[PDB]
Amino acid sequence: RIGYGEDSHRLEEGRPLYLCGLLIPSPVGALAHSDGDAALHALTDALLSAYGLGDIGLLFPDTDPRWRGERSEVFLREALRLVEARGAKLLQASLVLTLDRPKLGPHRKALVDSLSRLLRLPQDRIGLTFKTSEGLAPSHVQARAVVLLD
Amino acid sequence: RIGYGEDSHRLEEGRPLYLCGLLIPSPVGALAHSDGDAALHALTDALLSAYGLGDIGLLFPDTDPRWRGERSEVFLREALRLVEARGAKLLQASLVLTLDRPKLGPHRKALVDSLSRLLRLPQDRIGLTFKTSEGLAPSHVQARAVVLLD
Amino acid sequence: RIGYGEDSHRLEEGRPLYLCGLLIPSPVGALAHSDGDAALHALTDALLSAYGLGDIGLLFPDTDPRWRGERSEVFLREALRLVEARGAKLLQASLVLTLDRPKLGPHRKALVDSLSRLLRLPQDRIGLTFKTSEGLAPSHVQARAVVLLD
Repeated sequence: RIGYGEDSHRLEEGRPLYLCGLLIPSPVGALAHSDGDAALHALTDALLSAYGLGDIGLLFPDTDPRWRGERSEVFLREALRLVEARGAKLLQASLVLTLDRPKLGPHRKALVDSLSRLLRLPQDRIGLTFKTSEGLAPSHVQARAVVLLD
Repeated sequence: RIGYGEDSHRLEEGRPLYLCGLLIPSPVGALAHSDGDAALHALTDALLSAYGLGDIGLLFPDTDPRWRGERSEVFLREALRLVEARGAKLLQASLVLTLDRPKLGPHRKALVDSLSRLLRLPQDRIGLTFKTSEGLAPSHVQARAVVLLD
Repeated sequence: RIGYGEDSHRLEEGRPLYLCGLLIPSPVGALAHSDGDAALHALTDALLSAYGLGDIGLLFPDTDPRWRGERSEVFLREALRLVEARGAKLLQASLVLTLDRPKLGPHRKALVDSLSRLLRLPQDRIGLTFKTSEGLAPSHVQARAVVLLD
């Protein structure tokens, strides 16, 4: 099985930045009524998509008291739970984060370790890369993710 | 075998929106020489790409007189015709549709069914997720797709 | 094993365009401290991602005398070395190139031949499709790639 997910969030100055379940020091952060964790959102969508379960707007809306205000990791674990109940075993996750600031390189180890712990995958099965948009999207964080299961 | 494809079109008011082979209610439809069915196009390119066959610009360049107008379903099924002729069996398709308006929630089941129909795949092997552009691309519809075969 | 990678570079008028390791006659070329080869960069990242080796910003920075000034194909070959020393066997690459000008169609055979040579894959396992941004990104070249190994 395969899944593909994408997520993007406007960035505003002085908001906290969350990626891969972590708080990342940054002059900018997700402007939205989520934590705007683009990384986990794309990953979550990718998991749901692999089983035709819908997407995070459908399963985790802020109109539901279960899900409103929850950390994005909560959604991810939920999606993990759902596809495992259908037989899924997650084997690999590869994703790309695009944002003109801040620099994520110094946070590489922590981000990869977090995804490893939240996805329960070995580090060599976590494919994380960092890019800038070269000014094509200087006010947004974008994530695109592919997952492979059994 | 895997394939990856993308498509986008400018959106315009008073225009007809086709998505996944359906006519959808919106202020805007695609500004294209075709029906601008970004979902079907991305999927066609992903299929062609999985066998190195080219892309829709190549195989469907309108100048031929049996492409003018034609529905994008024609393109999709020809691509299906070609990979199966090369021994392929399509197993799964996972795509993301990006568009600020209109909202695709109310058309989700119909959209899946159609892809189920056209791709001759089971519901749980059609991974369709919907996203907004967050102001990055307010005037376009975007689709990106991955396919898995054999 | 699967890997997903992206790259995008600003296009400037008057600068040389390099795609898939080839010089492409064009009014625009990447404005980069590299050769701005979006195609090879996204492929390189996808390969590294498949083994969690990091990304080209990490492995091939211009801070490092061996990599500074080098053609992008040099990085791609090193990434192929790295994953093959981890036992990988590249099976397939599928990428999409997006740019508003120039037209890549007349160059398709050469670009595909370049990638089959560089990746050591037969042409039917090189999936290359060409798109414009429909005016969404008219000053950039964008590349997104999926790789499959073993």
